[PDB]
Amino acid sequence: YGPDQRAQKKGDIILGGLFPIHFGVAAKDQDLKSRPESVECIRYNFRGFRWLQAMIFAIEEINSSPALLPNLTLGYRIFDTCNTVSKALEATLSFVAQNKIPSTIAVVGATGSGVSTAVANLLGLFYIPQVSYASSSRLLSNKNQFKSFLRTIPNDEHQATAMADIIEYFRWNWVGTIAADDDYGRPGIEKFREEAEERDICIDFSELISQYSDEEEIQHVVEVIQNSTAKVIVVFSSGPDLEPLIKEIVRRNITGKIWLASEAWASSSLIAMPQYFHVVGGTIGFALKAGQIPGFREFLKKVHPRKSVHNGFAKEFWEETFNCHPLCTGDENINSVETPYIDYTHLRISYNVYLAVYSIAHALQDIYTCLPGRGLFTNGSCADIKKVEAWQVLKHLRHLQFTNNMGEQVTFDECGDLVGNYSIINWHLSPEDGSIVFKEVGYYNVYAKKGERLFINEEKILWSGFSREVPFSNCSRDCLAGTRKGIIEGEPTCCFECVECPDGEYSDETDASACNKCPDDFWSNENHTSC
Amino acid sequence: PDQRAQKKGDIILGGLFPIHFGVAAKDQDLKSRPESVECIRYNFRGFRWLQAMIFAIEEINSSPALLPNLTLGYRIFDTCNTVSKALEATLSFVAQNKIDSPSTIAVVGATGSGVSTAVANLLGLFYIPQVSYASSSRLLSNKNQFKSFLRTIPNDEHQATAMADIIEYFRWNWVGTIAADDDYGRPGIEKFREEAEERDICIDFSELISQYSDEEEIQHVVEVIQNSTAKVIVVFSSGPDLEPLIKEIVRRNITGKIWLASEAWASSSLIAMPQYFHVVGGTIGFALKAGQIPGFREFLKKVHPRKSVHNGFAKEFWEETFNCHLRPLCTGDENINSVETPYIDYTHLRISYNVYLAVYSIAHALQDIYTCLPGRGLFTNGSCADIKKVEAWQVLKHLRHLQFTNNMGEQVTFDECGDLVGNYSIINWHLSPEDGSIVFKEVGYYNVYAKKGERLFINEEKILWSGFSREVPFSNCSRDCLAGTRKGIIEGEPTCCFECVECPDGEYSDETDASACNKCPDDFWSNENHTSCIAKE
Ligand SMILES: N[C@@H](Cc1c[nH]c2ccccc12)C(=O)O
Ligand SMILES: N[C@@H](Cc1c[nH]c2ccccc12)C(=O)O
Ligand SMILES: *[C@@H]1O[C@H](CO)[C@@H](O)[C@H](O)[C@H]1NC(C)=O
Ligand SMILES: *[C@@H]1O[C@H](CO)[C@@H](O)[C@H](O)[C@H]1NC(C)=O
Ligand SMILES: *[C@@H]1O[C@H](CO)[C@@H](O)[C@H](O)[C@H]1NC(C)=O
Ligand SMILES: *[C@@H]1O[C@H](CO)[C@@H](O)[C@H](O)[C@H]1NC(C)=O
Ligand SMILES: *[C@@H]1O[C@H](CO)[C@@H](O)[C@H](O)[C@H]1NC(C)=O
Ligand SMILES: [Ca+2]
Ligand SMILES: [Ca+2]
Ligand SMILES: [Ca+2]
Ligand SMILES: [Ca+2]
Ligand SMILES: [Ca+2]
Ligand SMILES: [Ca+2]
Ligand SMILES: [Ca+2]
Ligand SMILES: [Ca+2]
Repeated sequence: YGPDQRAQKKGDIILGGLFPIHFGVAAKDQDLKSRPESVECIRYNFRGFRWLQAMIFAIEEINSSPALLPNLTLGYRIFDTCNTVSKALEATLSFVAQNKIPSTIAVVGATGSGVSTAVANLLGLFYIPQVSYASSSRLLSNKNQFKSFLRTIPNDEHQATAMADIIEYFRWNWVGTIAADDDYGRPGIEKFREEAEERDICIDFSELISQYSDEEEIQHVVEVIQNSTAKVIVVFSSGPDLEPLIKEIVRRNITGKIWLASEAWASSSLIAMPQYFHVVGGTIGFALKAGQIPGFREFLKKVHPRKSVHNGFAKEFWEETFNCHPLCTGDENINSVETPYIDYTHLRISYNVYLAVYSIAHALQDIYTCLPGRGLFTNGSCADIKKVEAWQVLKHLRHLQFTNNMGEQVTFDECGDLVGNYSIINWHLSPEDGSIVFKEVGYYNVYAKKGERLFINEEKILWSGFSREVPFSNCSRDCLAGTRKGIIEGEPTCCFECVECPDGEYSDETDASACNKCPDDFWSNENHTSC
Repeated sequence: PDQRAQKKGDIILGGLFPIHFGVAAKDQDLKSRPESVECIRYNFRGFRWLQAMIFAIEEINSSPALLPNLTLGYRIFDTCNTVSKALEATLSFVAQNKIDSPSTIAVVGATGSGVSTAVANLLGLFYIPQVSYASSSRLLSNKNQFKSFLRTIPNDEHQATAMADIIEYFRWNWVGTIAADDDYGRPGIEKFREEAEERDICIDFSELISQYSDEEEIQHVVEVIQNSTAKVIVVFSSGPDLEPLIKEIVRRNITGKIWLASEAWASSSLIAMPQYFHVVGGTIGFALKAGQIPGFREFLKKVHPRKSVHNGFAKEFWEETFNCHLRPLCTGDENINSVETPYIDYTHLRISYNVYLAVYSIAHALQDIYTCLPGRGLFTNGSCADIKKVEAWQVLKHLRHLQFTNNMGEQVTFDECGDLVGNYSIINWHLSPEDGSIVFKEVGYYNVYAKKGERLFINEEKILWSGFSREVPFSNCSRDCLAGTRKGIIEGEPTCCFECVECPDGEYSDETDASACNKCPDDFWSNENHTSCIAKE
């Protein structure tokens, strides 16, 4: 059978699903004293449950549309990954059960690049297409490695360049970098490192973090941050991988810092806590272009613990949202409790889930509506939808082109990626609410020419959550007239000494490389300003 | 899989080896149902490592000292240096366990860190211990991720520091970096990057490569190398991942470069080719601690396709050695000594020794299973493991707490991260005068047990730079500032890149590579060359 907690529904064609319904697994690192029992998943993820719902909603919406996959039913087998490779693989082994009892023709998921890579290695083997709604690592664009992998989220390459463009914009040359020690944080900071050095930005420190980092490991990173004159900190990490570090920085009230948030934690409920505002206030981050899902918000509200014969996560959702089953009536209202399930402004990753399901639906439709000699298969033959195999769906998904329910053109490139713009958000505090509000202060247009991609409105930004002045984050303060830039041995190029000009020489303008000799008739003034 | 090395036993040890260097590099049309991909370049060294697992298993079996009561059986598969082929095989090892959604109690392998990580994710799930003889990535030290992973090869962390120590030694400040775009090359160069920056070494370029890189992808890297003033190139890659790049550099006869070889390619048959010597000559690389396995070289010669019934790779080995079929045909009367392949053409057993050591680690862990009596145990209430009903997780707790004495009388133990420390030998790529083949001369050593700064030993006299010159090459961004001049900033370029600005009148510079010029005392004035001061002004 496979895992106990699941969202299952029978159909003619089955779509697998992988969602982080829980943030992690139990802190039980067994001594292996006895036979190891299955680990239990711990922190409930309401946002993750909302994404699971977007898959079901889309599946039901397709099932109701008679012209899309006519006289056919889309079924599903959705599992909880708990943001862990092991739990995800347990589930993936169930999807591939038949391949070496209904077949899984395609899989939606996973979230974390580390989890999606592990799933892709196993699915790729059986040519089952995988459509991830959130895994953005550049490593997943390698089609020699990931033969059946596609995604409805852009690759992080431009996001890391956008970081370096923002730094170049506000004219900062002294930054620090923090990355989650996974297939997401590591390639993201590496691309950023490359782009910052192109734009002559010096990186003072480059540290690694994880959700399972020691008190010792966290201490070292906090010390590195404190012992650094760099105020700009670039962070390529997820919420769970960053939470241990942020908790400690909040505890020590380290307030100077101006955080540059990667898309994974820029909208994380684990970091966007009002208690952390003294530390995380005025964070500049990335958000994906938001999409529209009409009727979805209504569908979310219809969730009932008893009703969901199909959704086995509906009981646990009810229990966590109402500190329930104390006991539940079942007649409880979901508008009353404030959880990220309904407490959202824009559907971004949820939209990517919706878009992922529709990509598979449209790929299956192209097989179905195929005309004798216009097929993608041998001699121009068409596949039989009644006898459809996963590899056939993959062939179609590879260079799929379809029109969005918003009327927009959706296409996957040669690396199975979607290209998308980014919205730039700033972490403000709502005066009335008291909660962290994500104000859209700019955008990053990836279609624009290099140097014309970034748009920022400085006026909408609240530095450190309060300040209205762009902070200083250069290694050394600029050399004034009468002085020249001097090298500091062991320190990088944008760390300089301001050496006073020698007698007979002058420094007319600010940040001079050397002083100019006065013409033979004249001599330097009292402080070498000019002669 | 069809092609395997199987033998029944009481306890089965899984095996993963790169019998082939890669798979048919082709985009599946997907016009037709995808068939099993074809593995392509035969790996004789890989086959010799597979043999070290069988030899060790047979040596344990014959010997009464170890498990006289039990027979060690095996199920060995070819990975073809690919995640997919390795996972196909791993799915077979876990076949019995998988039913919850013939037991394999432990697995030997794989080689590539990318392959071992994929295998580890699947094995770790079922707590089947995995002992890799060659996967050296630091990423595999993470015990939250890799619960059942252990290795008989050290972690690359000190190897990358050793690179930076060698560069610091020869006083070079301008280098380039090349890494295989995998879980091996990437963390190795990243650690090197940290260490080089701590020793004030500037990296001009940082490029990525792969065995499946485009003609365009390779061309970009060769252009980057050519357009760079850096002569020292640090390469963290395997032979297969580096071969496409080296082939092109040889084709363009780019000879200036001085290569710093990662342990994976420092002894690679694919790179250590005599037609590449103009390019790869005088390469400074790393080799692990060697080992001798008595009777192994005679065991290697005993291979026949009809006789070796258990080894299904013998047929293909035979065919690729004598260039025959089982285009001319093979005779069961062919002699092994006649054909010269890397199977017998080896000098030291290093990775082969790690395979031998990996099998013995599992053997000694199982041996500690019988010797157990209630009280001497680690389980339940001091409980022990029933060697007749042994489960893989039981072998794993024993392997974690494993301490045993080696074939060379050395203590073998695993870290809390399943690692084992080891020193490195530093080799140099020389040419045999008579033979014309690439000889690996041991020019130094790296002692990991020594204090920081005292770990490296090198004999410059034994090194032949570029394969010929005895002069340590220049590889700094800018030539040193002589007396009379001071160091000046270059706005775009890093700190290693400086201008040598002439001292002003009334000032001088006593020393080479000065930050600023010193003012002469009032009685004196600047020298003709600004190197000192002369009296009367
Ligand atoms: N992009 C991240 C994961 C991620 C992106 N956005 C998110 C929002 C919430 C949770 C996780 C994410 C990765 O591929 O690893
Ligand atoms: N250490 C490399 C593989 C490797 C080391 N030595 C080798 C010799 C031959 C072939 C491969 C190797 C890795 O972890 O990926
Ligand atoms: C439509 O579906 C029903 C139920 O699955 C089936 O009985 C009928 O034969 C199908 N029609 C076609 C055209 O296949
Ligand atoms: C910081 O450095 C950049 C580049 O050197 C420069 O343009 C900027 O003006 C400096 N910052 C200040 C404080 O002026
Ligand atoms: C944190 O520091 C800031 C500035 O020093 C200050 O405004 C704030 O009140 C401090 N927080 C606490 C815990 O008082
Ligand atoms: C990206 O933004 C630009 C301008 O803001 C727009 O022209 C483009 O349509 C947007 N992205 C997409 C999905 O095309
Ligand atoms: C090169 O490298 C360092 C500077 O970082 C220095 O010790 C050495 O003397 C330099 N000079 C030359 C010409 O090698
Ligand atoms: Ca329908
Ligand atoms: Ca997930
Ligand atoms: Ca620069
Ligand atoms: Ca979150
Ligand atoms: Ca330095
Ligand atoms: Ca025996
Ligand atoms: Ca291998
Ligand atoms: Ca090799």
